[PDB]
Parts: sequence; C-alpha cells; structure tokens
Amino acid sequence: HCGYGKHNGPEHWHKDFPIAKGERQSPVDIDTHTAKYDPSLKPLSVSYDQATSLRILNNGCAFNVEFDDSQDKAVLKGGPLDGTYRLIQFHFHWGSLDGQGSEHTVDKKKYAAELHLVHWNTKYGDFGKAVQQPDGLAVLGIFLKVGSAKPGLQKVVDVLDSIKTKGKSADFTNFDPRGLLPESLDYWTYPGSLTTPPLLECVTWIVLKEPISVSSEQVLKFRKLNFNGEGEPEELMVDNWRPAQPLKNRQIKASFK
Ligand SMILES: [Zn+2]
Repeated sequence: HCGYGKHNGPEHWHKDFPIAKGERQSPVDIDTHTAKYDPSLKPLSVSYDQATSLRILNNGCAFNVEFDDSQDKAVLKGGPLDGTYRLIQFHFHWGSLDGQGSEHTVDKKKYAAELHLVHWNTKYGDFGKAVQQPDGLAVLGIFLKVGSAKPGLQKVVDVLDSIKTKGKSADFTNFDPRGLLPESLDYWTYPGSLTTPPLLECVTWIVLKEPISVSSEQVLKFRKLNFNGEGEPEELMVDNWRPAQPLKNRQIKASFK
C-alpha cells in the first residue's frame, strides 16, 4: 500500500521495494550546466499518427490513458533508442500548488506537473517482460507550466468527472496524443526507473526541454480527482510525485547545444 501521504509516501517505499535506494532511480534533477551535448544522438521520431486510445482509468495513484499496443500503431524510435518502442499509456504527476508537481526538476526548478508517455521495447514481446529489462521502456517526459490553456488536453480534463475515484474507468477512444507535445523535441536523456512501485530500473528517460502550457482551470480539475475509492473519505489526488533521487554513477545527455 505505497502511496503519497505522510505515512506511506516516497520516503517509506524502500521498505517494500528495496530498489528504491538503487543505482539508477528516477526522477532526478537535471542540471543544465552539467548535462553534456551528445553529437551521437540520432534524431527523435515520435510516430503517433495511428494511435488508438481505448480507455482512461483512475488507478488510485494517477489516471492512465491506455492505448492499443497489440501492433506498431504509435511508436517512439531514434534518439538514444535502439529499435522500436510502443506506446501503451500516458499519465501525469501534479501538485497541490502551481509551484510543485513535476518529478524531474531543471536546475532544481519544479513545474506544475509532468506528463509521462510510456513505451515498451517490442523486442521483448510484451510490457510485463519489458519491465524486467534494463532497456525495456522508454518514457517521454513533458513538463507542464500554468499559463495559456492547452487545447489538446481538454478532452482529458472533461472526462475526469467520470473517473473521480480509484477503480473507475471510462471509454476514451479517438484521442490524439500529438496534441500534448511542445513545438521542440529537444531533450535530455539518462537511464533510470519507474517513479512508482515497483520502481523497476528499466527506463530510458527522454525529457523534453520545452514545457507545454496548461491553464489554471485545467490543472485545477486534475486536483479534483480522488486517491480513494467511491464512498470512502475523500482524499484529493494531489502531490502524486516522487522527489528527485541521487544521480549516482550517471551522466545526463542533451540532444541540443
Ligand atoms: Zn509517471
């Protein structure tokens, strides 16, 4: 029962998941002055044209927008990656206040939220096998700041009322995740982990430098979700983020100068 409260938050997770104190945990602070431009990084390729979204689920920790990954319909390639990674879901982490909510930080700056587009390496055949491998997943991370509304986010915001509590799901077809990307695909990359239990060290992180802007009203609706199940005492789904973890023996590489 790991979670985000005082008694079961991130600082407690290591008791159930000893890898929480491992050598390649995420998120991390991205020190922009220490990251190294890597001329070898090939360009990043986000091919979401045939993306097939299916459902949106409140899983008690965030909400997940799930995709049909039974075929290469929406994939991530290039950049630091070898091979083809299939989109399986995206989710966010966000704060109680506009000054916090992101998992990664940039020169210790926290953003209001962070989008994770989760992809698995097709050479491992399924998601469950992929998470057991050091190069199993590629997660595209996108910062959110509060400013102008993001039109491509609004279809998500408007369905949240129907998945308020843990375990609720709703149909979420014909959603285009391209609407959540910033203009630039300049990124930072490093090897890390899932940022929730089981905290598996199976992720190539690709974090976009350019944030997207969402409106105050949009993030406010995120904060009206619930960690709890229906008919339970209400605990707002806020501050579902893990703080920065020790970089240890890792170098963050930049795709840009
Ligand atoms: Zn995440």
